[PDB]
Amino acid sequence: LTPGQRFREAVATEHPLQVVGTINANHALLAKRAGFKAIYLSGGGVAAGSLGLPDLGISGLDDVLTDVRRITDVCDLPLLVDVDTGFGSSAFNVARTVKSMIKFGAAAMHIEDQVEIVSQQEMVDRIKAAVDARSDDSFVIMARTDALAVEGLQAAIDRACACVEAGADMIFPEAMTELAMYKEFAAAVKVPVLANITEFGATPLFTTDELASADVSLVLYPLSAFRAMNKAAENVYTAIRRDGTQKNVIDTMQTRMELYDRIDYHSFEQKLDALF
Amino acid sequence: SLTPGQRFREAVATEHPLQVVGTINANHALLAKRAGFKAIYLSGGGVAAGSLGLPDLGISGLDDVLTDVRRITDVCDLPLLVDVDTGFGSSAFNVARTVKSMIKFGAAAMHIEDQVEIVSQQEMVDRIKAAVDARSDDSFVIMARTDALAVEGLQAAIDRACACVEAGADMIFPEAMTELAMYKEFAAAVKVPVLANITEFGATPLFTTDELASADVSLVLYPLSAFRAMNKAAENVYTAIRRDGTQKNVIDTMQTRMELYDRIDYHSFEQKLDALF
Amino acid sequence: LTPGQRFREAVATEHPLQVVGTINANHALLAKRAGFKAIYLSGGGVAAGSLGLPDLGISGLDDVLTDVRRITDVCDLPLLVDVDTGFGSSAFNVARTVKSMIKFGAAAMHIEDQVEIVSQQEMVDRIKAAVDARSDDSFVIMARTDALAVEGLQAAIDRACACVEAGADMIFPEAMTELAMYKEFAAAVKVPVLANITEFGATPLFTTDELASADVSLVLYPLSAFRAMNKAAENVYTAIRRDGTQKNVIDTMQTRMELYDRIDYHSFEQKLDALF
Amino acid sequence: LTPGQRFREAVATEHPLQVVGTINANHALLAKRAGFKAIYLSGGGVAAGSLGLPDLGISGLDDVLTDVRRITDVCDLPLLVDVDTGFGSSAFNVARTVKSMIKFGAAAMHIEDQVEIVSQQEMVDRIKAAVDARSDDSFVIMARTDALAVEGLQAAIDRACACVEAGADMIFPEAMTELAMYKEFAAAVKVPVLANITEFGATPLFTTDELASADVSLVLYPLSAFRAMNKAAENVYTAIRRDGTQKNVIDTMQTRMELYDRIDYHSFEQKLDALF
Ligand SMILES: [Mg+2]
Ligand SMILES: [Mg+2]
Ligand SMILES: [Mg+2]
Ligand SMILES: [Mg+2]
Repeated sequence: LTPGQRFREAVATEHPLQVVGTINANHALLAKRAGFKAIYLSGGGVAAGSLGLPDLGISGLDDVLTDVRRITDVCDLPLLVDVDTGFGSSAFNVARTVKSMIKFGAAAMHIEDQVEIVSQQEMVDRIKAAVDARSDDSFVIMARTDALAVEGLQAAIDRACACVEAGADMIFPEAMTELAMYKEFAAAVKVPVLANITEFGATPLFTTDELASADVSLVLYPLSAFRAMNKAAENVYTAIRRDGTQKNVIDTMQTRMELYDRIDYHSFEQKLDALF
Repeated sequence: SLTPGQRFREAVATEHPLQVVGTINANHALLAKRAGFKAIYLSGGGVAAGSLGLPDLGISGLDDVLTDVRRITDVCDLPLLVDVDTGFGSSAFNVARTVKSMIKFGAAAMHIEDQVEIVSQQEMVDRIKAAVDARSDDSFVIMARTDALAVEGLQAAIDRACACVEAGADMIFPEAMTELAMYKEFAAAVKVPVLANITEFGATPLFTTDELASADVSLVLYPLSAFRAMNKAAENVYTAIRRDGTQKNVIDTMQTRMELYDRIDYHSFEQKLDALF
Repeated sequence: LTPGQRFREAVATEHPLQVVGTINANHALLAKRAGFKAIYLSGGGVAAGSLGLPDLGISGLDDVLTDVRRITDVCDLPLLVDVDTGFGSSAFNVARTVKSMIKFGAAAMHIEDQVEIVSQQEMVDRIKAAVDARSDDSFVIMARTDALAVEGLQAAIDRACACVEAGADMIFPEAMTELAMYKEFAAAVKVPVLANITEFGATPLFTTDELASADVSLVLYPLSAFRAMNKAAENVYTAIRRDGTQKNVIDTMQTRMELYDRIDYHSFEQKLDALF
Repeated sequence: LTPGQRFREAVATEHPLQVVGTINANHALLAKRAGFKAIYLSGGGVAAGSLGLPDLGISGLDDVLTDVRRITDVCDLPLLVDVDTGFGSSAFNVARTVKSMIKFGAAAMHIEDQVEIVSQQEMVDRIKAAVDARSDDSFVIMARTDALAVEGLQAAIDRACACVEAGADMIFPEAMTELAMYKEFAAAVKVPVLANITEFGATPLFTTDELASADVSLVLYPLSAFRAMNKAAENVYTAIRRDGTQKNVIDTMQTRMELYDRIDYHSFEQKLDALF
């Protein structure tokens, strides 16, 4: 099965499909162990986590591809990738982004209508460029739109429907904060709709049962694990500096035995003995 | 201003012992700097297990490590000590490429070890000579890591360590040293700064900076401590989301958006544009 | 079709199949236009051409994979890649080499018995490692042996046969100076044999006709294009420094117009009209 | 000496300083052997040589940095690098480009006012962002303008003068074709002026004496060696396909002995015997 096929199979069998952000290869394997069928490479995560930069379009295609290759070399879960507006203003840049994502093992990408937004025609054209570039048609192109906050609900639908006619497989509407609005949007666009349930934003923490009731097909948790990981790391750094030892934070740590199980350390001995 | 190696030497000169914390990525390098550490570390076990999701069995290569060196040192000015395993290839040419690359990508220090079981004292000394000869900035620190204590005993470790120092090694990292009296004897004999590796769940006890200072240890390394806690916290988030169909029961464990914006200096970007424009 | 299927297809339908060294993406397009069915990434070429270094094992997996991705992103000819001894002494290292070459678009690789050579079992163990790692069985694993130089022709046949047993798809014996030796080697091993025909070596400059009558399946020209490129470049630099102008060497230059045709500049314009 | 100090020194001791295109690390060493004091990484050559792509802004920062690192790892001549418009539209992208070029060991970069061209103030903003990001003031920021061809000679001089006020160290006027105009321009802008003497374009093949008389401080041969290298390689591919052997083109090849001398093969044994 190709990555795109695994992504489409996951959307078809989980309602809605939980897609969890994985900041690195290690966390991709934790997400797999936890039972998730699909994982996410957050652009904000590549910026804030891998580069220690804010999410202001400083991160480019090479930075993201490094994290895509690391993740997909060890974890076979389908990876949805944030590619912002396509890493360059030209149809040729969007095309290079698509071909690179497919070669480095991504399952899907979302591309957004950020330049305020571009015209329905100009968003339609980024999608057409992406669909044309695609060498494996199972690879999923998800249109991300911030049209609800700028033009109103019907404009959001119109634009999403134009992206679908352009060959977008799924829709990611931004800044949508009522279940009743998701249900109307989902009926009007037809294709799978993703609900972005991040923390500390305008959206309520909608449950999978609530989103299922509103006919939402995907639920994304873009940075959740990253946020808990940073609080836990800061706690260790504070304690080592304050106490001159890690004695008082040992109880917060993954054990060496747990780490050896999560990266399948003993499968490597078991491979040596099978071959030789 | 100072070179990375100069900052590493100044840190060792002004902190007794110098706490050096593992930073799995650029974000955690900034957290360590905020916590007040003067030096940071790029664990090769952490590049393998964290960046690659692989065991620490020499699968990870120079290019995996250099990616993480460049990410960290592009945004964090703290001196970065880098695990380079045995130099990423058996040849003096391979050791030289590693050294010139670490320096070009902005590393302050590397440790290179005598693992294969250890190689002969002569082969370890040759590794150190190749590293020293390749060094283009003399301030860059070459730290010799030896497992000679476990394989051949204390006196053999001392002799191997002194031969590495005669070969130009700036600092020594003895592995498997489990008693304070052994640190004190070793430090008195080798003369150059000694690093104590205080990792968790191993045979080494969790010695405090006070204890290590009394044993005349110059550096204490906490190589995967933050990473270990990061992984348990991420696993607890994944488990809760899967079970509950929401992250409701793990919101309390999370760094806030406002906290994150503060730790990556989000508002310095607005203020840079104000200054230019 | 997969790159490996395309490479086996080429061996099967050209006798012997000519495989030319392509030092960069530009020269891979020139080789495709010149009508070749297969191309080659020389490890000596990555070293001397991409890194400006001697072929002394300084170049490693990431140097080669950069050149693989550059070539395979724009040229669809099956690419045979020189991977030395596997870029690390462990079966884990050989596994990561195989999996990365498949991922980054390579069609085949050769792996050799250099340490003087390793024992037959130690060479069998590399091949079993590579074969076990192969995600796509169409991907070609070519065993390269220097056993004829060290242990005589009967050893060379024996080692080759033991590599074929281990799942090596094709054999690359090193430096045969007589067609009779090649004819015997081909008949003993059964699987396709590769004749390395480099310049300024001990080997004669055998023709496709000669090697076809010795039952040789591939013929490699590893650095031919590169050696002519370097003399031409050196001639340009010498003239510019001597003359204070390039006037007297413009006659040896590919024109702008030819370059534009060789990198299909105008097809990028014909994509802008067909898409928008 | 830092790389930027080496470029600055070369400009003050050669009138005009010849700067030649080097497509790869091998050709940077050929340039050094030729006695050039400075070398150039063409953006068009990264695209056409390294990627086999047209020069339409498909190439990005990571493609360029790979070649910068390869060249500056073996060759100590100051490298001038083409960074297009800075690889992203924001001050932060330009700042990342500058810091990367300095870290990977580039001596200088040229950044251009292309979009048609941006406003004088938008170009000044690019230069201020690059100057502000510079950690090593010895690193040379050269402003490239196509103002002459859009707005005329006085416009181009005013723009070049505003870029100098913003900390631009040198100026690269595009599509300038009369020595008289070079001479006027050089007198007006005061800082060193580069003349781009590429083949098969509008500009005459002006000599170093001719450019010196016009008070031009640098002359660039951006792709000269690469054009010769492509024609040479193609001739090898055609001859191998037709003849079924490279025998009839051996005389156009750098010999093995010459290759080993140009990559200093024997300095590696001599390094070994000195060390151990
Ligand atoms: Mg994003
Ligand atoms: Mg280690
Ligand atoms: Mg080779
Ligand atoms: Mg250019």
